[PDB]
Order: sequence, then structure tokens, then C-alpha cells
Amino acid sequence: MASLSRFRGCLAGALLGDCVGSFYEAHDTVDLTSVLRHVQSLEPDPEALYYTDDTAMARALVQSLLAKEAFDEVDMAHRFAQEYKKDPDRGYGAGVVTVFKKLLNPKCRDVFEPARAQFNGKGSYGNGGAMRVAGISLAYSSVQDVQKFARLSAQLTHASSLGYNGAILQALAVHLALQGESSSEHFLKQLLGHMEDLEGDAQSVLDARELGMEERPYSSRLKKIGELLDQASVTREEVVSELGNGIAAFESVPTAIYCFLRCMEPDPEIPSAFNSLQRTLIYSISLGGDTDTIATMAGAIAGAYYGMDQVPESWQQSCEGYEETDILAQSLHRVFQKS
Ligand SMILES: [Mg+2]
Ligand SMILES: [Mg+2]
Repeated sequence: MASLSRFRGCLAGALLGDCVGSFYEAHDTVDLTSVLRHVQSLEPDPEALYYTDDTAMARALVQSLLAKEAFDEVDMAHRFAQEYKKDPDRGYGAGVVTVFKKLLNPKCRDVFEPARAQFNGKGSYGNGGAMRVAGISLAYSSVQDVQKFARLSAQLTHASSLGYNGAILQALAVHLALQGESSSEHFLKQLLGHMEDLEGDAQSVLDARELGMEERPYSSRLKKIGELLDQASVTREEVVSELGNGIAAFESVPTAIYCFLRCMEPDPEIPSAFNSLQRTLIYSISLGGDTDTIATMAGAIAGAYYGMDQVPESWQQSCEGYEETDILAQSLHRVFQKS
């Protein structure tokens, strides 16, 4: 498959996960039969699904990259704040709304300040930086630039390293998925390598120690994913216990990656009629918790990996602004990849 199919698939997958997952967000239990009924409703017998903050911020991030043909922190921060101002009720986290209001002050010349000051200067460690970051890996092909600009784009709202390292990890997963066919072993090894390096930086250790986390929350979790994948038939309760299904970036980004890797293979509980991308989204939502955001992240990775051949027409055409998303993906390709 060509890279254009992967770019289109990436942003479609992210849109599908947000749209299809939104109904269940914050539900502590999501029966698989309920999710299957939900997706079956997208293929009725012959309203759109609305997107949430995850897509609104992903679109603003991509708009900024297209406009400036590069990461531009001021342009992107203002676009985030203005998008919230225009359409505030999309399901944003309570934490980021405080940053947006501060960014809307003309006297705010340092666009990193509002995020940095949150939580008594510790910053947010939620997954808002990661939920929107896929476009960075479409604009920047080098693994060094992916890390650099995933970090900076995340720091506009999520200044804790526990937040921005989650955004880096997610961006790296999308970056690797763009490379195509891989064993789960190889995929994980490459990600583990990066996180072991990044979690040794001083800020990383300091933030984790301040949080009592016996540290390396991402590296430890990537190791756990390898162990989970080795198990014959792991329960959702174990997956949630070991990895999480939460708003914290370390309780959602590894989980998304697990769902991607796990769902490469068939699941006897999920009808064989569903392809791997559909399976990934169905399973991720069935973990409950922060379902739109875990699914939007798993969907970005799966869409980059499987490309448009696994993006279901029925689901996609059910999603608010799917044509807009697709033309934005094409435009990222033209601006950043075609040359
Ligand atoms: Mg959302
Ligand atoms: Mg969410």
C-alpha cells in the first residue's frame, strides 16, 4: 500500500475511535454485546455520530501544521483556544478548559505558561496531549522530530512529563505503524527502547517520584504488554488492572497500543465479519473507562498500519466530518510527504 492510504487511514481511524467510542465515555463497564449492537447500528437494514474534543483538537493541530508547514507553538495554541471558544461543549476535560481561558488572554505571550502552572507547577498528566498527536507523525517522518514535536505540541496543555511522554509514545506508535508489517515483538521492542531512554531524563524521574509511581510508568507498561500478549486468554479485568483505562496518559496510551497489538489476531468473542481495524475499536471500547480517547488513539495506530483497505465505508460515512478529515489527510500528505 502507498503512504497516502496510510495517512488517510490514520486520521479516519482516529475519527472512528472518537465517534464510535463517545457514547460510552467514562462508563466503568461496557458489555461487549452493547458495543457490538452499537456498531451494528451503523449498518441498518436497507444522526451522524458526532466527534468530541479528541477530534476537535486533532483537527486544530493538523490545521496549524498545514497553515505553517511546520510546528508553530503560538499558532497551534491559539487555534486550540479559539476552537474551544467556538465550540466549547464537545466533551473537553475540565482541566484543559482552564488552559484555554488563559490562552485567550491577549497578555499571555508565553503560550506554554498556563499548562506549566497547572497543579501547582507540576502540570497535567492526562491524555489530552496524546489524543490529538497523530498528525505530528504524518508531518514529521524522522523519529527525532516525532519526539521533539509530539513533546512540544503536548506541552501546550499537558506539562507533566507523565502527560507529554504519553503523547511521545502515541506519536511513536503512529510513526512505527506507518512503516507497515511488523511482529508485535518488533513493534514493542522499538517503543520500549525509546521510552527507556526518555524516562531516564531528569524531569521524567522527578515527576514520577513526586507522584510515588516507583517510576518508569511507560517502560514498565510496555513490558507488561509483552507479557499480556504471551498469555493464552487474558480478561478485560486483567488488562485494566495491569495497564489502565483512564484519563492519565500512562493509563490510556499503553492500553491503546495493547489493543492494536492484541487485535492483529482474531478474537472468538468478536464476529469474524469484522476486520482487524474494526476489531481493534470494538475491543478497545469494551474495556470501558475513557473509551473515546483510548479508541481514538488505537484507531490512529491501526489506521496508519492497515490503511484505507480496512476503513469500513459504513462506519466512516456515519462519522461527523469524515470527508473533511480525509481531505486534511490528503493535504498533509501533499505538504509533507509527497516531496
Ligand atoms: Mg473526547
Ligand atoms: Mg475521552
